[PDB]
Amino acid sequence: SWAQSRDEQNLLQQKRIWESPLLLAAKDNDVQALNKLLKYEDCKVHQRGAMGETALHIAALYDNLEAAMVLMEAAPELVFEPMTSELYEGQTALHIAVVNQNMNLVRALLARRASVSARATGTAFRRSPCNLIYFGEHPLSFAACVNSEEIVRLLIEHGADIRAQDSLGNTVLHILILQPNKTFACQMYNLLLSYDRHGDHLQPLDLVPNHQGLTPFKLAGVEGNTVMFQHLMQKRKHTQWTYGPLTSTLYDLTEIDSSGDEQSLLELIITTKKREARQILDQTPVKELVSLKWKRYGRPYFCMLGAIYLLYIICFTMCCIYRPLKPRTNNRTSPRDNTLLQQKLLQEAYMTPKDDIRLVGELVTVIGAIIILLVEVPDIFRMGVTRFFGQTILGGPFHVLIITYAFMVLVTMVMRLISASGEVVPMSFALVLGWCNVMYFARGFQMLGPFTIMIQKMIFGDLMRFCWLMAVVILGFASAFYIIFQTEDPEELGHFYDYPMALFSTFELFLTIIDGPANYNVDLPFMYSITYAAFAIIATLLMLNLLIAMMGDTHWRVAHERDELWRAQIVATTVMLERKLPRCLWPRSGICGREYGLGDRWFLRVEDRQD
Amino acid sequence: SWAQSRDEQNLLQQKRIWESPLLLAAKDNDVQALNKLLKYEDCKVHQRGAMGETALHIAALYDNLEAAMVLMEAAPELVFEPMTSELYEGQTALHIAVVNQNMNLVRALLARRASVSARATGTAFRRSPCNLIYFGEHPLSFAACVNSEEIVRLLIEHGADIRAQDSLGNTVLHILILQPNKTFACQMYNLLLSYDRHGDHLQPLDLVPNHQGLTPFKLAGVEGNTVMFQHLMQKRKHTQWTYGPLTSTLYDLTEIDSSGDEQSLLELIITTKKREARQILDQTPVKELVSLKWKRYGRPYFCMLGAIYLLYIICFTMCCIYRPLKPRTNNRTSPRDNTLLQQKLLQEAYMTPKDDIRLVGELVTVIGAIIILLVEVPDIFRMGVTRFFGQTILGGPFHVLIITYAFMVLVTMVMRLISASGEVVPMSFALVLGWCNVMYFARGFQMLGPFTIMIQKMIFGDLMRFCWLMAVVILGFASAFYIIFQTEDPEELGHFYDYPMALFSTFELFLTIIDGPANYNVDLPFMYSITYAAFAIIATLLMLNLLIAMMGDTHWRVAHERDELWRAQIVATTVMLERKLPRCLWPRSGICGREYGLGDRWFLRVEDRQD
Ligand SMILES: Cc1cccc([C@H]2CC[C@@H](N3CCN(c4cncc(Br)c4)CC3)CC2)c1
Ligand SMILES: Cc1cccc([C@H]2CC[C@@H](N3CCN(c4cncc(Br)c4)CC3)CC2)c1
Ligand SMILES: Cc1cccc([C@H]2CC[C@@H](N3CCN(c4cncc(Br)c4)CC3)CC2)c1
Ligand SMILES: [Ca+2]
Ligand SMILES: [Ca+2]
Repeated sequence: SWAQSRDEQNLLQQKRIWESPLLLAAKDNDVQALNKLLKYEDCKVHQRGAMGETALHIAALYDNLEAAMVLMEAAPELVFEPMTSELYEGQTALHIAVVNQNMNLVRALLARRASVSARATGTAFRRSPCNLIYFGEHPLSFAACVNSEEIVRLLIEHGADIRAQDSLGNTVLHILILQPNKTFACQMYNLLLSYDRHGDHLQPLDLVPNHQGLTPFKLAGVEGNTVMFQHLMQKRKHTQWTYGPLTSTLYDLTEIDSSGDEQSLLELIITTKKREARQILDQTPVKELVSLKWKRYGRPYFCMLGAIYLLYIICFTMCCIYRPLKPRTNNRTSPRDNTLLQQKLLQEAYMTPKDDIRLVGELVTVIGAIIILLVEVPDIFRMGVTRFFGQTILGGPFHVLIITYAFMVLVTMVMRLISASGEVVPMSFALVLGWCNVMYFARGFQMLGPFTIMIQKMIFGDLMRFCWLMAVVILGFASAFYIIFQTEDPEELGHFYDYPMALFSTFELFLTIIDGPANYNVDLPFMYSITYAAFAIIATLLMLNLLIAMMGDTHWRVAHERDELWRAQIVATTVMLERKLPRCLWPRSGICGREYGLGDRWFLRVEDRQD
Repeated sequence: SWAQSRDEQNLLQQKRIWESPLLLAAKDNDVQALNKLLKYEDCKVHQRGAMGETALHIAALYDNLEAAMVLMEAAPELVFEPMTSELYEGQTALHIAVVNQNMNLVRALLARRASVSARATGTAFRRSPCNLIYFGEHPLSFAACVNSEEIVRLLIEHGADIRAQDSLGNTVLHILILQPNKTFACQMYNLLLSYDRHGDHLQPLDLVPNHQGLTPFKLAGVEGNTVMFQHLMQKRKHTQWTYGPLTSTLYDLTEIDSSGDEQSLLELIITTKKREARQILDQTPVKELVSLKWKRYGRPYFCMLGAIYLLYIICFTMCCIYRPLKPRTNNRTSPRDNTLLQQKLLQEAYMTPKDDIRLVGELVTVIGAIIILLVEVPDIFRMGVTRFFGQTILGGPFHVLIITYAFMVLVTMVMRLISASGEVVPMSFALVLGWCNVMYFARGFQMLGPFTIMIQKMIFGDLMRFCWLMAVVILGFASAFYIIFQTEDPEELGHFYDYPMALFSTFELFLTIIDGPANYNVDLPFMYSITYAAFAIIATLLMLNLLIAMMGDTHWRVAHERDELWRAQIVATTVMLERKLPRCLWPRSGICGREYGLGDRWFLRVEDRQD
């Protein structure tokens, strides 16, 4: 109902044209009608539209210079008045002729002293998918987006300012990144830098960030303008020597690596969501850098990190399988055919030196659980329960399990001091979520790990869209079996003797695991064989065999998507590694300056062949 | 850290340019600065670079003839001095102007008596992937690689030598094979043979091998230059008579078949590893030859070899299934429910004439085991244990099993004289590795054998990349089951009563083989049904059904790779067959000479249609 208020007013805007004789004569070139419209009497001028127009705005909007020339002769005061109502707020007639890419009227409006620095800050211009467009907030910002180059120089010549910024802090050089006509706007970016006369006081007009705090180079990395990124690299690199077909160049490397602050360049590529921008990882100075940093020093620190965790789980699961049990004392099997149990484990009996060996491993796993908590969820000293909602989707899928690995190991610290009955249940999740987590180390380790990016893409969606429709069908038949054996003895075919297990066992026949019941000794009810054969056609010949073919398109449709997603997680491992690991170890890559006459910013180089 | 020492020096090279006034004036055309740089005072010249340059080298490198002309006027002695430091070792300024493909300076350097035969033998030129290039070691070798043809004649005219060789023994005709711009260098190869005036004493400049011992024809077969191979065939063939559309030509056949020595041509194609060169098997004179030699005399010797081995295993397995057992004597089942056994086989009781029939077959299989050893691993008289490491990867995958087939048959020779207890275990591998080996004879035998090249490509990788992630998941749940039935009676659901079998049985449920446990008579523990249903979703509906679709791309992505790999193993069977089989049988193919006026080298012919 939000966008309804736009077009409700927008037809209503046209009503005032049909309502007024001035505005309807303004939409057409009614210069004969406009001649007598203000000469025969002193009719008023400032009658606004439904959303606050002048006829000068309308003559601008419906591309009519001629009546606007008569409107200049009638009343040359309308130019100062902008529009006023909440969508087109502050926009004046200088903007619209620029949007119309010429009207030979910037020759006329500026001659009538067109105010340039007005800020059309209405919400029909803010960067949002509710608008279909984005153009900035200044007339110099507009004409660049439509590239009317001759108009731009005349717009500059009467005192345009390059350094204008918006509420978002962006200047005109941020805007040319955001246009969707990529290469047609690239030569526009070269033109404005030619009109950079000087640095104002500190930076030479390209080094300025926004209110988000990003230079326009880094913003191109955010949106992933692949063509524009290659054009803005050309002043960063520095060719060194050429040898026939040999080319030896020195890339810059000061904007594209972690220098302290959280906004280098590479954190931004992982933390964004746009799939288009992840293809920045195949341009020249970055792909060589990340492959160098992963190979030298990057890979073996990850694996030797992984070797510790593998011994952690072994020291957990051996401490799991040894456990202070006891024979079943003081409690018979007095519930007959209900308790088939023998242990009811001990309470405080560690009086054995072999238990000290277990007392090692229990102490081993509990301290590392605190380490896992205080390295990835540090925001626990605040003690915020609603903070956990900002930790679920903020973080990867493997950034969820290992957190939940900790809580279960916290419970076996909690429970064994309290010594209550329920003990194997938190230990159960503690044991199976542990071993499943080792695929987090199967990210790299060889090229045998873009298998794991495939099973990630399949478990979300393409089995969850099957897990519903299994429960669609199977909740029918299981109750249908539950009725159809309701009159039956349990001691033969105890599959469906009660609904909580009868719901389970029909799920055991959907995946063909259990054999499918038959006695063949006494005669089963004569409606079973009908409805059960109905079950096997739908389940294990239609439904499940569809699913293998269902993967059949979602395995080559995403063929070269898994490989580009495999280059995602290595950078996501590399940047995560450098930020966690300190100095005097992991020497920061590239080659330093100050020794060779270059400067303080570091460098790397790549030698190749033109061919 | 190895290539770091390159670029550490390489920026440091540029520092001496920034450090010295001569070298910085040398990089630019500072002829006014160079005019006073040595006229105002007698400044020294031999100030080398960080890696040993002159300004003449730099003027050559940064394409500046003009200062080099002034450098000739200042001091015409720098040409004799080469570079000196370990990477560009021995390279002089004559090389670099050649790499720059002209400078109008070979007109000047040779006028100043440019030394031609210098050998730039630094390790920035040795054939290695550490270098990005390869160009040989002589100025005549360089200009051919960049094809500056006019320069080459002027380079020859002042006394270039064609017959130069390197440390690798290669001459300039080996070099043109190795360039990656294939057809652009082909006409270069025709030019140098035109400047073959005479044979030196013995060979006419094309018959010379390298230090590896290969003529440049055979080297083209090694690297697989498919276009260049077709150009070097044109002097080997000999057209005979044409009949309208009929064409009758006589190919050469003396360089491409086993003539004694181990380096004919066809051993080289199998023993190399480059996938590009195996596509030499579809040019004209080879594909017809190998198909002729496989069809006539080749195929039936392989199958009649295979028929012997099939009767060998039958005579093994019948000797396997008859075995000197005995009833269980002197040893009761005193470990109760631990020994369910009845035999504890005999020791030295062969007193039966039916055993002589078995004494045939035991003697049959043991002698052939020595035959298998002394035909494929002859290096056992040396008695080298570490030699076995040079026999594993050196040899095919079927060149491993049949070796390990021998050791197990050696153990049943060893064990039955010693008569210890463990007897069925080496016999077990002896029986199953035997029958699996018969796929080695399913290489050819019909076209129903590029199935076996497919299962080879799948068992390495595409199931081994699944065999890890099975053990990832299943080591969790099996311990998780082991906990969750730790308090449970074993006599009902004895699946998980101890961990070494509980590890096995959960592996029995991952491949859906066993039924999946249920009693349905007494009530199982109330956390089992939760975690077990969690198991079947992950295992037998997500993991295993992914794998069928995982083959789904790796069965048509390698579609016309298996057929080209099927032509590999037939040549690998043919060449293996000829080398093992003697003369006075397997008449060596082609048609002999000396009877028709041709000569001593043999020949074959192919008749076809131009169409
Ligand atoms: C994205 C991605 C990528 C790769 C792998 C994963 C894992 C996703 C969740 C993980 N669970 C293991 C055990 N679970 C469970 C344990 N007890 C009870 C219940 Br009910 C469920 C459910 C699944 C398996 C693989 C995820
Ligand atoms: C390249 C290629 C191409 C085609 C065929 C093969 C064979 C590869 C190995 C061979 N083994 C047979 C028995 N094995 C075994 C025997 N006892 C215990 C264990 Br554990 C393992 C493992 C596999 C099967 C086919 C290989
Ligand atoms: C049962 C099962 C199991 C696993 C997989 C499959 C199918 C999956 C993929 C399918 N190709 C996909 C589209 N095609 C194609 C490929 N390149 C270019 C063009 Br044009 C078309 C040919 C067939 C073959 C088998 C089926
Ligand atoms: Ca089955
Ligand atoms: Ca079954």
